[PDB]
Amino acid sequence: KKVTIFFGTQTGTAEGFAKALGEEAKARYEKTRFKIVDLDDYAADDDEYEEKLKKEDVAFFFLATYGDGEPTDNAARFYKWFTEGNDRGEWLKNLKYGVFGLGNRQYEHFNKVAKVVDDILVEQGAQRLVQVGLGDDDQCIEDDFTAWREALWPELDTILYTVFDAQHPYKANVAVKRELHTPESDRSCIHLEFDIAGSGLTYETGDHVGVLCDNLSETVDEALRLLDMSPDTYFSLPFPPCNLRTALTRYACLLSSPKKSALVALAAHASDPTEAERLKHLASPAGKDEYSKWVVESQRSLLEVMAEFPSAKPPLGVFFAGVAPRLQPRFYSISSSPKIAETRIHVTCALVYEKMPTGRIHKGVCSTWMKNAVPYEKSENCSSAPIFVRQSNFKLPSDSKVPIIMIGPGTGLAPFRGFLQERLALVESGVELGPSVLFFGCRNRRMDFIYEEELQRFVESGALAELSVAFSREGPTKEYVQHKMMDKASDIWNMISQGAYLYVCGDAKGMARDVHRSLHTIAQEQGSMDSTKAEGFVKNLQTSGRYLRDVW
Ligand SMILES: Cc1cc2nc3c(=O)[nH]c(=O)nc-3n(C[C@H](O)[C@H](O)[C@H](O)COP(=O)(O)OP(=O)(O)OC[C@H]3O[C@@H](n4cnc5c(N)ncnc54)[C@H](O)[C@@H]3O)c2cc1C
Ligand SMILES: Cc1cc2nc3c(=O)[nH]c(=O)nc-3n(C[C@H](O)[C@H](O)[C@H](O)COP(=O)(O)O)c2cc1C
Repeated sequence: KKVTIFFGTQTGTAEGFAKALGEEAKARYEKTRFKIVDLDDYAADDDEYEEKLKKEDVAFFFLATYGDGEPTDNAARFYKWFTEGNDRGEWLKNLKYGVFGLGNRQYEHFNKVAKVVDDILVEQGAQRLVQVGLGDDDQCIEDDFTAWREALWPELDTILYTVFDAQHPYKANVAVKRELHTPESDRSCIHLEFDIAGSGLTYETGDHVGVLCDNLSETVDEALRLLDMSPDTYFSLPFPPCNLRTALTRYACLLSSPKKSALVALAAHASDPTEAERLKHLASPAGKDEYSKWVVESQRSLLEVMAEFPSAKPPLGVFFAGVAPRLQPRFYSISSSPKIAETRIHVTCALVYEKMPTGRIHKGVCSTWMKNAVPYEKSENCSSAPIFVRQSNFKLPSDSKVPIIMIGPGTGLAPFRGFLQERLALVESGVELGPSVLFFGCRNRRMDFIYEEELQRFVESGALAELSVAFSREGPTKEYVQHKMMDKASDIWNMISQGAYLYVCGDAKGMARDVHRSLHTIAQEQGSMDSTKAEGFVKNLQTSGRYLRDVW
């Protein structure tokens, strides 16, 4: 019998509990083999989650809930596969499980993520070993952990041609690199095309493309200063061996905020006892509000923190394990369709450039690379990058007559450009299209209306029926996609009634929530149902697979 322990965490508490449970369960049942898994590492795509989760015997889930009841970033992909378009009957009958939830009762959606995953698991056949844990952070979450653990043992005691992917990427030339905003814009959105002619690399409309990126050299220089060793230091340690400068450039996530366990790791190698104690304090329960404020809210990079604690000098083995997380690929919603762009993968990338609360100037590692990438046109020598394709569920209905409702302001437009290229190639070939509507949004006609002429052409060909555009900064007044949806509330409801698919893409924190509320509001007023029923209605659309979100 196996035991796998999954975690979804941001600051590291859920991960700490998962390590703790494993260590202690290994004491009790010294024969059975355990495994601690980050949910993002567990599977590359949905097909992989499926093939793996069925082979499970015992599984514990440590899920922390964030912003408006959503999953952490490292579990968002697992969460979407498991809770949306998720009607798969009882396929987990061989599974034994328990889920402890990391939450905070001060929030509207207390332990939402843990509750949702827990309910579905039993609905789909798996067997509860323990009731769902409901730890809240405004009280003592550790105390709820031990109670949950104590509840678990009684039941646990009597139970115990190439594939291109992130490890083998394809090296693609940058064929096209183009600013989508006008010169007047204070921001930037890059249109970029990767050349895949002859590669064997394949993609579908709505898939994602992963791009491997290096830290900027300014970032590496500073990390080199803090570690205080030569750039050419060779070391053991699981990425392939290289010098220190290379490791920092390619495998070290340096600009993210340190998890509590990273603070603990630094503290074990801090020379000054008051620095060791302060780091430990910041990692401890007593230092929780300090951690939340000084680290998480201020968005302090690892490099800032290490600078504040000059005596923390971790060995390279510790630094590349528990201090600096692995540098991740960045994913982009492919903004082309294979039927039009057969030999190129199109990308729509917003430049990340922001002043952090500390005054630190953050340049996005990947988007800054794309901003500076050299295309064929200017080329004597173009840029290139290692890429791979990841399948997703953000797909057009098989039946092109089914109505489609697309909501994507800003960069959220990306995969819809792919939706429209695909529909365009369909309609040029005789296939009939059903109704279509796109809610788009930007700041200003004279700055921000990306792909404006292509959108005109899509209306012009019948790939898209109507285009609605919301302008947030053209003068005194301010409109958003929420307001345009409300104006067309009746049309939207009628489309849902006729079986429409709903798609939302773009900003997760702001837009997606407001768009979500509007659907509930539309369902209540156009559907003549109270608030509770409409939430039932909207949730039904999600589990059915007719309300799809690609947000970040
Ligand atoms: C499924 C999916 C699809 C996506 N599709 C697109 C797309 O089509 N187009 C697009 O432009 N992007 C898309 N994204 C987002 C994209 O993958 C990248 O996150 C984005 O490009 C930023 O990458 P970066 O390396 O340039 O910036 P990063 O360096 O990764 O920075 C990202 C953000 O983190 C913030 N940040 C900086 N420091 C901290 C800190 N210490 N603590 C907390 N936060 C901090 C930054 O201000 C910044 O906003 C998608 C993401 C996902 C998951
Ligand atoms: C921005 C933010 C939003 C949060 N939102 C919720 C929430 O909606 N519901 C909830 O129960 N807890 C919420 N919490 C509480 C966290 O789940 C709690 O801090 C948790 O213990 C953190 O887990 P982690 O350290 O593994 O990331 C939120 C915390 C933060 C910082």
